[PDB]
Amino acid sequence: TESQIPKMYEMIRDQMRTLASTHKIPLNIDHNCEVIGSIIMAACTNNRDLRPVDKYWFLMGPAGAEVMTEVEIDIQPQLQWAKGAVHDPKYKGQWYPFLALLQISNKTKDTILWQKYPVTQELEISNSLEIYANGHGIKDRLKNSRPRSVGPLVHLLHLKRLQENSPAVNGIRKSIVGHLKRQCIGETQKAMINQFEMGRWESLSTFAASLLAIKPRIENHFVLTYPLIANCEDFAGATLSDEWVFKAMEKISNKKTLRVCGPDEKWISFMNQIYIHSVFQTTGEDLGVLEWVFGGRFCQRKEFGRYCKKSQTKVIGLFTFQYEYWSKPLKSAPRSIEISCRPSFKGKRPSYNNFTSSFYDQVREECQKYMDLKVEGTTCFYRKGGHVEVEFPGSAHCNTYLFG
Amino acid sequence: TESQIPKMYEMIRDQMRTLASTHKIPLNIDHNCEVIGSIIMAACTNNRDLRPVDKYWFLMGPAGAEVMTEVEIDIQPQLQWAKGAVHDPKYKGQWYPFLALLQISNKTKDTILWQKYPVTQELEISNSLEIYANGHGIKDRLKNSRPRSVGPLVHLLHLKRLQENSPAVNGIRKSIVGHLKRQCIGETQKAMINQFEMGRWESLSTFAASLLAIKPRIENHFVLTYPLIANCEDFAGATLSDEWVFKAMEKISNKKTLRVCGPDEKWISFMNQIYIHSVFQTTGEDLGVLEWVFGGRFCQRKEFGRYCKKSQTKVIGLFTFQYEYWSKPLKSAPRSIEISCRPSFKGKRPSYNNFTSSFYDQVREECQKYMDLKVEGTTCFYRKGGHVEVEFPGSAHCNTYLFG
Amino acid sequence: TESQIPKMYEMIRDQMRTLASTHKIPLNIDHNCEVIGSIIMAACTNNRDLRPVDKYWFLMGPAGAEVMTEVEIDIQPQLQWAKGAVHDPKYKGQWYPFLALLQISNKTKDTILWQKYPVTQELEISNSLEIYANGHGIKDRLKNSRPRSVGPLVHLLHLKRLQENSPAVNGIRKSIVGHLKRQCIGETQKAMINQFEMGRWESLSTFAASLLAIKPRIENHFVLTYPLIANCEDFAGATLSDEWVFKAMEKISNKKTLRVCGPDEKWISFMNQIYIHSVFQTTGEDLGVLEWVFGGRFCQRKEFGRYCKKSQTKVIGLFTFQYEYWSKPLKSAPRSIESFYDQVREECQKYMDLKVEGTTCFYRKGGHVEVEFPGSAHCNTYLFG
Repeated sequence: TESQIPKMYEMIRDQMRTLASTHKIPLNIDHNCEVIGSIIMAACTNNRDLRPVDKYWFLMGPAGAEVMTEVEIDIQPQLQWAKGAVHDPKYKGQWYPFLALLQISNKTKDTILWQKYPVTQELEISNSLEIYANGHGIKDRLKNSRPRSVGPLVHLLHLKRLQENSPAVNGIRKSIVGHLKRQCIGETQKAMINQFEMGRWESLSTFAASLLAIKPRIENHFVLTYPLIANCEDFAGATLSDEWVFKAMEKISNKKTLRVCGPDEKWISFMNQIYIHSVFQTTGEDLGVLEWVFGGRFCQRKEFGRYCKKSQTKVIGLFTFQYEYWSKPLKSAPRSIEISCRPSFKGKRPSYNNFTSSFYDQVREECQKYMDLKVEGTTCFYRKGGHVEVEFPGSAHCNTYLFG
Repeated sequence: TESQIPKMYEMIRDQMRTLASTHKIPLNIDHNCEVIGSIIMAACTNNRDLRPVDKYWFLMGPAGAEVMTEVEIDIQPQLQWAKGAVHDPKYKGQWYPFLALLQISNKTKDTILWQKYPVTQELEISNSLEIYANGHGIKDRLKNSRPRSVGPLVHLLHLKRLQENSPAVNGIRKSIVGHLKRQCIGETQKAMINQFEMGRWESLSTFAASLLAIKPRIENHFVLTYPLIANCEDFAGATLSDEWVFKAMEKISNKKTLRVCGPDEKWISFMNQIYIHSVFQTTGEDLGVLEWVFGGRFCQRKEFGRYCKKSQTKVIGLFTFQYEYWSKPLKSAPRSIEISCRPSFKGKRPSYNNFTSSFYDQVREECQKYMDLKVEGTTCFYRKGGHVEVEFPGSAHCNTYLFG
Repeated sequence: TESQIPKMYEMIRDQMRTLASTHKIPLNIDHNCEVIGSIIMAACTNNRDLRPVDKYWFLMGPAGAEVMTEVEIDIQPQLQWAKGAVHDPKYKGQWYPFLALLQISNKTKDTILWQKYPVTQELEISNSLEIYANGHGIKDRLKNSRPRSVGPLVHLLHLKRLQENSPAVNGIRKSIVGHLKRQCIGETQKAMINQFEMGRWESLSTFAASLLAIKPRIENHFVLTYPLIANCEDFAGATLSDEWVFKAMEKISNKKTLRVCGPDEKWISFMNQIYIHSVFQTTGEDLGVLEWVFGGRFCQRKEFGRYCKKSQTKVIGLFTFQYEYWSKPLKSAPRSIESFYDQVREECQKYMDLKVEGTTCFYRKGGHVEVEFPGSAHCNTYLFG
C-alpha cells in the first residue's frame, strides 16, 4: 500500500511545475498552485472535464508584484501522462486508491473558506454534521476506490442518491452500504444503517443524533496540498504512517518561499492553519488538539468575515507552520469500546464469589457508552523527531472547533 | 476605504463655496446650500443632466434680509473638475463608492418634508417600509457602486424594474439580486428573494411582512449635508467609523451660523432634527434611541401640516444640534440571530458531549426570532467624547419613529 | 457569418474522423458517417441526448467487405469540444447559428427515405406543404439561433404548440411570430398570421392555400453534410454565399471514394440526388430546376417503394455528382412582388401570377456570371410531387 507512495509524489510535482513554469506561473503563491494543482490532478480522474487550453486565475508578477489575471495554459502536455497512469502496472492497481485521497484534501480549502453543508442538507439533518460528510464531490470511481476515506454521510447520501437516482444499481450500493458499515462501528448504528439501505430516513435525524455520540471509523492519510507539492523537494522517505510528512512539510514552512492569499492581511494566521487543516485531513478538530500538537492557536471561521472571491484574493503573507507532536493516522475508530461459579460436574470444589453482591433506547444505550468514554484514539502519539509515546495531557481550547 | 475620505471632504467644500460665492449666494441658508448642492451632485455622476447655466431658487439678502428668488449661476467651472475626478486614480477607484453615499443622504430632506413612498407603492407593499427602500432615485452606476447602501426594496424594485424593463439584462440583475441577499440576512428571506428574481411577487407582501419582522442589514456611513459641508472648516480626521463626524458637525451647531428654511417658525425643531436624521441616517432609527443618543425629543411629521414649496421656503431660525452618545455605523443587521466532536484526528481526548439525548411558516419562524430579539444594533452605542461603550437602556420614545 | 466559416468547418471535420478511426470504423460508407456525424452533431447542442459510450449501426469490413453490425464507440473524447465550441470566442458566437444550419441540413436523408409529414399533420393542413416546413426537430436553442432558417410552418407549429401547450412565453412567441412575419412576406398573410397569434386558425387552411401561391422567405446556407465534410480536405475559402461550396463538393465526387447505402442498387441514382438535394437545400424543390443546374435527371420518391430498415441498409454504389450552374443562396422569398380571405386570395393571385423564382439570378459553374434558368423537361415533378 505504501510501497508506491514515494514514487508517486515526485512525478506529481514534476508535472505540477511543468504547467506553471511553461507559462511563467510562479509556484510561491497558494492561489496559483491551488488552481494549477486542481488542473494538474483533474486529468488523473475526470479526464473529460478540463479543457485542453483554458484561462484561469493566477498571480502574475515577479518578486511580489503578482496580481489576478486570466492566463491561458496548455494542459495537453500534462494530459497524456495522467491517462497512461490509470492502468499502468507500475502502480499495482493503487492509482485509483491514491487518486481518491488527493481530491478530498485539496478541496478542503474551498470548503473551509466557503462553509457549505451539501450532504447534510440533502440528508435533511443538522448542519453541524459535515464531520462525517467528508469526501463529497469526489468521483464515483474514486468513491469506489477509497470509500473508507469518503465519509459515511456522503456514502449515506450516495445511498440516498442511489435510492433517489437494473441489476448494476446493486453493485454501486453494496460498495456504498458495505463501506458505510465498515466506517460506522456502532452495533446499533450498523443495524439502523441497514435500515437506511431500504430507503427510509426516519431515524436519519437519530443517525444525525447518533453521529453526535458514536464516532464512526474514518481512515486518514497525510497528503500535502497543491502549493506544498510544488514547494517540496524531498520525497525519498515519503510514506503515510510516520513523521516524514510532519518533518518534510515543516521544511517547506522553514523555507518560507510559498505565499498565501486572502481578502485581507488578517487572514495570514487563518490561511496558515488551513494548510495544517488540509495536509493531515484534520480540519474540524479541537483547537486544543491543534494547540498542543502544533504549538499554536488556530483561528476559527467565525473570527473572519466572508471569504472574498478567488478573482480578488490578494497575497497576504508567507506560509508558516510548526508542530511539536504527531501520531500514526486514525486507522480504526477513535472512540473504542473494545465472576460466578458454574460447576459443570457433580464433583465438589471450593466455591469462590468474585462479586460481593426500544431500538432508540438501545441506540441511546450505545450512544450512552460513548458519552462515558474518556480516552479516544487507537494507540498513542509521538513527539517531533521520533516515535516516543506522548499522551495528551489536556488543553484550554478543548471542545472548541474550527466550525463549532 | 476610509483612506480617501479625509481628502474628499475638503475639496468638495471648495467647489461648494466657489459656485455660491461667485453669484453672492450666502451659504448660511440651508435652502441655498441644498439647491446649490443639488446642482453639485449632478456634475459628479450624471454629468449631462444639469444645464451649464440656469436659474434656481435661493435666499438673496444681506444680514437676514434674504428673500426668495431665482438666481442664474455658472456651473461650468465645477463641471470640468467633476468629470476629471470620475476616472482620476487619486481616489483608488473609490470615486463611485464615495459619490453613491453622497447622493442618497442629501435627498433625505426632500423625502422627509414631502412624504412619498415611490418604491413600496411600486412594489405594491405596505408604505410603512420605506426604511428598507433607501437609495431610490440614485444613478444606476451609483446603484452598482454602493448597492449595499441602496436599500433592498429599491434593488427589489430594480429587480422588479428589470423584470419589467439580450444578455446584458442578466448583468444588471446579478448585482441587484446579489446585493438583495447580502442586505437581507434572513435565511428564509434569501430563499424567497430568489423567488422575486424570477418574478414570484406573491410573497412580495410576505417580504413586506417579513421586513416588518426581519430587519435586513443596511450599511451606514456618517456623511454630512450641503448646509453642513459648506459650514465645516475641519476635515483632518475625516473618517467614517468613529466619533469624528459627531464632533465635527457639533462645532457647526456650536457656530450657529447656518439658518434653516420652512413654511413657518414651528419647523425649527423639526428641521433641526432633519439634520440629525439625514447625517446619521437615523430617519428609521428608534426615537427612543435618538432621544437618548442626541439628548432631545424628535418631532414627528404628523405634528406639522403639508410642507411649503421650495419656491416659498423662508428662513425660520438657526441650525442647532446636540448629542450625548453615538455608535459605530451599523455594518450588519441591527437584529442578529447568530454540539459534538469531529474525529478527523486520532486524538485520545476526554470525550465530552453537550447533549443529554409550509415555507411561509419557516419565514414566520424566522420572523419570530427577530421579534424575540429586543436589543438592537451590532455591538453597542458609544458616548460623546470617545468610543466608550454605552448600551442603549431605553426611553419613553422606544418603538417610535419619525413617520410612525 | 461567413467570416469564421473557413476555419469553423475544420473543427467540425476534426471530430468526424477521430471517433470512427479510433474503433476502425471506415469513413467511405455514408451510413457510418451519417450515424457518427449525427452523434457528433448530437453533442453540439443536445449534449444530454447522446451517450458517452454507445453502440450504433455501421458497416464493418475492409475494402468493400462491409457487413453491418452495431459498433461501440467512445464518444467521450468528442464530447468536450462540442460543448466548448458553443461559447468559444474563436467562433464569435456563431456556433449556434451555424449548428442550426448544420442540424437542419443533416436530418434531410431520413425524411426522404421514410416519407413523413409531421409539421403539416399537426397543423391540420395539406401534406404537400413540405418545403416551407423547414427546421423541424431542431433544438430550440438552434431554433432561436437561426429562426430564419427554421421554416414558418415549424414556427407556426410552435406558435400552434405555444397556444396548445410566465413572462417567458412572450419572448419565445415574439421570435416565433416575428420570424413568421419575416419569412412570410405576404402582407395579408402577416395579419392572417397575426390571426394565428392568439389562435384564429380558421385561416390556417387559408394559410395552407396561401403557401401554394405565396412562397415564404426561406433563408438558405450552403453547408455540407456528414459524409462530405469528412471527405472535404479544403476549407480555406469555405463561405456560405458563393460558388466555393459548389466547387468544393464537386471534387469529392471526382474522387469517387464515398459509398452510399440503400435497400437495393436501384437507389444509386436516387442516393446521388439526395446528396444534391441536401447540400443546397433542394429537398422539396422542383427536380427540373436542378436538372438544368446539375445536368442530370432526378428521381422522384414515387419511383421507389418504402425504405428498408436502418438495420438492413446495404452499400449500393459510389457517390457521383456533376453540375453546370449555381446561385447565391435564396435569401428572400423566391416569389417577389416588388373579405379578409379575399385579400389573402388577392395576395395569392399576386404570387400565382409570378413566374420568375429566386432573388437576382442563377450563376454558371466557375464564377458568379449571371445566368437565368430557362426551363427543363422533367419539371412539374418534385421529389415527392
